[PDB]
Amino acid sequence: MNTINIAKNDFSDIELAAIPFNTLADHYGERLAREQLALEHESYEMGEARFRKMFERQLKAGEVADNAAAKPLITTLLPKMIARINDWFEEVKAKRGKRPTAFQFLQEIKPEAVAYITIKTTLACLTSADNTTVQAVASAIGRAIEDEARFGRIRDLEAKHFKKNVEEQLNKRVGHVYKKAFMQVVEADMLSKGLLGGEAWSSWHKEDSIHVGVRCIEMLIESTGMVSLHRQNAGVVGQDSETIELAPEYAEAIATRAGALAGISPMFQPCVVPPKPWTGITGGGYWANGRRPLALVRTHSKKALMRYEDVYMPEVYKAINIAQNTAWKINKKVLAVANVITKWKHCPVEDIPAIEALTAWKRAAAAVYRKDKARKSRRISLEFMLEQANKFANHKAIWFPYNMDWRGRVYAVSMFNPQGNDMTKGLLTLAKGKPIGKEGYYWLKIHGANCAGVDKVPFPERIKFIEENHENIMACAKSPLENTWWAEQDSPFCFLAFCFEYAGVQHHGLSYNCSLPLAFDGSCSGIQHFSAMLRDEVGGRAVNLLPSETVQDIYGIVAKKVNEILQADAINGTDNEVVTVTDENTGEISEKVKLGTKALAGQWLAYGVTRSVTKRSVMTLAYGSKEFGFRQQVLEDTIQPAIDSGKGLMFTQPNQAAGYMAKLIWESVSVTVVAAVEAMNWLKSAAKLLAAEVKDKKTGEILRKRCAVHWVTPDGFPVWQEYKKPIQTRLNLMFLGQDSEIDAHKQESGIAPNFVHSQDGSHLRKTVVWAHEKYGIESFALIHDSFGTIPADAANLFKAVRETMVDTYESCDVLADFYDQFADQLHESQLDKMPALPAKGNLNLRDILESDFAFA
DNA sequence: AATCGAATCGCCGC
RNA sequence: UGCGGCGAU
DNA sequence: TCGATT
Ligand SMILES: O=P(O)(O)OP(=O)(O)OP(=O)(O)OC[C@H]1O[C@@H](n2cnc3c(-c4cccs4)ccnc32)[C@H](O)[C@@H]1O
Ligand SMILES: [Mg+2]
Repeated sequence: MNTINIAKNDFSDIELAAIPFNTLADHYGERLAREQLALEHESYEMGEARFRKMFERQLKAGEVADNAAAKPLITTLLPKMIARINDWFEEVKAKRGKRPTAFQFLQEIKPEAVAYITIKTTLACLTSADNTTVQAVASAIGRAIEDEARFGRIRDLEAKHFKKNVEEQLNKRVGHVYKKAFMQVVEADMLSKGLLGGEAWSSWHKEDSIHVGVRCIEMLIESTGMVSLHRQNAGVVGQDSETIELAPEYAEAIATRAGALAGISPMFQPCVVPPKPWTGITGGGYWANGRRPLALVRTHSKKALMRYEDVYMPEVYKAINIAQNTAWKINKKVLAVANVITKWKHCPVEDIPAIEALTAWKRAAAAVYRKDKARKSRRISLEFMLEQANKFANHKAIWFPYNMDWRGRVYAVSMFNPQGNDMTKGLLTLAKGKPIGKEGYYWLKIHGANCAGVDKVPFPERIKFIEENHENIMACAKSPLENTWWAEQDSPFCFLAFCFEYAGVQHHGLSYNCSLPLAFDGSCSGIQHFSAMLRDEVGGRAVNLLPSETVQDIYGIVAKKVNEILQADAINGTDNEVVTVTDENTGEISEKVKLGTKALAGQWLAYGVTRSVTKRSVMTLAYGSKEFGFRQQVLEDTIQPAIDSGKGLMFTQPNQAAGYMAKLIWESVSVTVVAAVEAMNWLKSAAKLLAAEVKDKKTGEILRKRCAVHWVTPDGFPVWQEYKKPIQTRLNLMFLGQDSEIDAHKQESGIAPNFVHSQDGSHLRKTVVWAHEKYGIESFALIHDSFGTIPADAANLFKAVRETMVDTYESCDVLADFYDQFADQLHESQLDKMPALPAKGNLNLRDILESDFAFA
């Protein structure tokens, strides 16, 4: 209940410690040392305040058991509670005579749930309610017990399949009362169908709700010493009451843990000196010896991190330190614009003045509810980014530490960082610029065209777009508030940043010093990498790996292929037929028309199929999506928005149209990018064979335990895949739910997306070192697929990102290297089942050097 | 037989 | 952890 | 749709 302040004797260490001060004062001076270490002192200070504010509000709301400081307390006490409730059940059954009142109520709820609801509600009542009476907390236990018994029978009983239809809207409800009002209208709806056996709940009375709680409190006192019984004015019939007090030893446990956790989570701020170079696993980035040291790899387990101690990966270490050394500064010009517009609009860009009815009304209401929370969540992120940009505005330069995820993608550590949204990217620019020159001016206009959404057109048409709109750009630069043209663009704040740089070149000529980050973003890198490994000519051209006519739109190509089979099916497709299907719950066979492919093609041609229908399906292919996943997508992306808007009259049966759409998209994407589909199948089959435990059926004994998946990337960064699952988990309807084996399903669902994400991270890192050593590039803007630098270095980074990818896949067969990692661990019975390596195609990688639109 | 499930990271909230 | 929402890729 | 889990 009362937590020590860490800052008084412990946060003072990081400012006074001589070794962190000296090692950083040696590099950059004593005065910057006191500023940087005070900034990190503030970083832990605001983080401590975040934990205390959350804990105080959780204490008031009764959600203290949901806080992480109470969690290890719950883990130890609660096995004792389930055994004590299970032992008392057998005691009463052995005893003759009438049962206690609480006995019949207790059996309706699962034994481990009885354990939970008592502890949390006793914690909730002892930390917030100000009433320590036994009677008041027993009724709170029993009322929450009657909740899980009455509405948990929907989840447990013959509605479990139907509960899978009501669970997500229950999860979308925020607050226990809102989750309650939804469960009441659900329960009445199901009773109208006889789904609960027609048995309506008889509400427990107030005397019954106390008896379940009283038996539950004293059963916690028998099992655990958490909670202690006291009597006041005993022997007086008018004033005899019993109170309940939380045990002091358990109070100090959560208080020490809450204090320990508060010093462990700091709010990461940018660095006013260049960040600490990484020499090992830990201690990089920020300079102080803090309570939470930065890890080079963000891992879930410490053991997965300590696997990185011995690996010699010098090129990985060099690339992270080069990215850290990139000097950034706040764009003051766009900050002046952003500081005034956000006062007037909740979102600066959202609203600019410019020239089944039962179910559809619920869906419209759910959109307004989702839009309302989306608005408040979007705004609070904006106010933090603006206050960070205002805080570091006056500094001549700021820096961002970098580390990596377990796949090797590199991320900035500060909460305000250049891998953020458009406004945050707009507020940030590089600090060390050079005179722009003719070539830099060319790429500055190309970057300006990309910010406007003119990325689908060749480079000369991008230049002509800028020069045609020359007067609009200078009008926006001179007065951004008077001309809202820049805000109507695809990347508005980043476009406004281009406008200021474009105006300065017009004012100061080609000698103008420009430090804007000019971003080159790969089109679809997962397919781009996959087509490079297996030499896919057709797939590579679709993702602009080949020098092409125009920019190749893979979404348009798939939509074009879809429209080919659509027109073929409208002529020679199947006719409609009548099929019989039954709901399992209703148990009644009904006859409905199954539309043939000729009718479904006519529906889709009437709607008009463009790249928008095929867009989301192509992106999710690298994440493992297939035909079934596309059906949900095209229903919610295209069919349902059409239906609500007055269109969708062609989609008489929307699920049959969506499934037909999903089949056509999958047939189109599989023949467009064949190496992508083939490679993710081969990786999935590999993780399949390793993640199985191989037992002979007769002996029932393992011949090969469950095996993780490990590969090393061309950079030299090792990566293991170690998806593990807990054995037991427990979930309540109105209350929050709270070694181990390998999750075989997660190993396959993740192997292909993580392998290709590990491939782009190496390519990003190898690009960074190649651009820094072969060319003179010192400033890098990196977002996974995006490569940014100053305009004077833009042409060289254009070459370096191509040169690294050609040099990588000409030197390494990463799939063959992947095979040599796991071939020894394969069981002998699994060897015949393994698919062979996919066949290499006729693609020449040297054409990537001549490809304009790969960008990567 | 019956059933189940169709990428990573960060912030905020419960 | 889980769930809700936001953002990045 | 589609094979793997349970
Ligand atoms: O609209 P078009 O311009 O015509 O076509 P696209 O340029 O291809 O798409 P767009 O919407 O404009 O945003 C593209 C820009 O944001 C990045 N980006 C946006 N969304 C994603 C996603 C997914 C979102 C939902 C499921 S997965 C996954 C990886 N990267 C993404 C892109 O990496 C690019 O940088
Ligand atoms: Mg776009």
